[PDB]
Amino acid sequence: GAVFKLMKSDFYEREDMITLKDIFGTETLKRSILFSFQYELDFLLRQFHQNVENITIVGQKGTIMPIEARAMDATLAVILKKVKLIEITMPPFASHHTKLIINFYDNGECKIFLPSNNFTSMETNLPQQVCWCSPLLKIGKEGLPVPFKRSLIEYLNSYHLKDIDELITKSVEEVNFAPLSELEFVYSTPSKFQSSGLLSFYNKLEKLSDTAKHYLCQTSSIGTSLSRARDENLWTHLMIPLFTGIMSPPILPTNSLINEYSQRKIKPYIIFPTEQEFVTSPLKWSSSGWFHFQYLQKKSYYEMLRNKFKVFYKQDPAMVTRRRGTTPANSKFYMHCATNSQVFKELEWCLYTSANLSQTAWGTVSRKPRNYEAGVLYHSRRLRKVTCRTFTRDPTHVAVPFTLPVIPYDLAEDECFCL
Repeated sequence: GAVFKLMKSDFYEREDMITLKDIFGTETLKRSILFSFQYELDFLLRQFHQNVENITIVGQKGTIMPIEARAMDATLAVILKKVKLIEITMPPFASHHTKLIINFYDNGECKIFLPSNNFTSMETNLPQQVCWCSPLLKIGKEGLPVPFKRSLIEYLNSYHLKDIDELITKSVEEVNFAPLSELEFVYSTPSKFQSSGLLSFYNKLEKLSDTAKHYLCQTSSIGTSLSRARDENLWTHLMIPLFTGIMSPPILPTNSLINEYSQRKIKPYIIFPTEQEFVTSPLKWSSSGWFHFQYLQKKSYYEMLRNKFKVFYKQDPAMVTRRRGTTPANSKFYMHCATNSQVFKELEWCLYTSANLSQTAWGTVSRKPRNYEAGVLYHSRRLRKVTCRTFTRDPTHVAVPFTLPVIPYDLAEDECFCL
């Protein structure tokens, strides 16, 4: 089946888990198609076996670091010749944020990964990272259309590039996606012709169709207010109101929402590292550069989230491993759990994605995303409940690198880490 793994780090695992070497190092690998936000080529290319025939790399212009002559050697020179580069030029303040790997093997087998790390050394090793691994797929004719496959193809088409159409999309077409018939592929694209992001994910949740209602986000970037005049958070003021039916598409005052949350027993959660969690990380502030929440200029927005919604959660310090401590994770997850401690072990749905909690990644009801983003959605009604566990205790549908349970910020002491 599909499986979530925790990425091994050179620092945290000194002498299940995955590495880039287990993904790219296998002698039966014929071809990889890579999508990422940054590529350190001498680090990535060292991961591959000498048997590989083609490496196709889709990335944003300026984010593909060439190897300097002084770093070249005999091995890399050979592998470098097998790289085909597809460079996307993006508008300002937009990102090719998707991370995706499509491998093709000798037998005609295909495997897909969503890693949470970009292909650089520091990113692979410092913050915690995960990797979603698809089941094994086979080149073969297919019968029934598989939603995951179909949304993957829309996503590729939305780049509108000849090289993607010919070099990637046609090879993906040949793959039978039946082993993935339960899952959905959810994405953002800046393409104006293809809907995507929040609006599309909302419609898809509506279509897939008393209790306490838990909506948890784990994200390495928290965007600023949706409006300049008022304090409006994407999770608490737009996403959660939409998913619960508090608002329909044709934004409420804060006080109305707080009351609606009491009354409907909606419990919002954002997992984001405190200031103090770096103290108890084994590389201390080494992983902190990846955690973006810039709230000092608009302090009331933060206060609102921290004190009125009480939205912030942190790791359970008593459950983390010694070797990883409270090192925060650069994965992104969005999940919903209905109850009526054990919260989040059985889910209504869970999205694992490259998308951060920002308007540029998601869009809004009326704005389109600016980024490319991709992820995989597990929905109860598509399977009977989605099962989830924490890697800190290490067979469930999902595994997450934060503790379960997560613990509310202590309002007397904890502050979101502010870079």
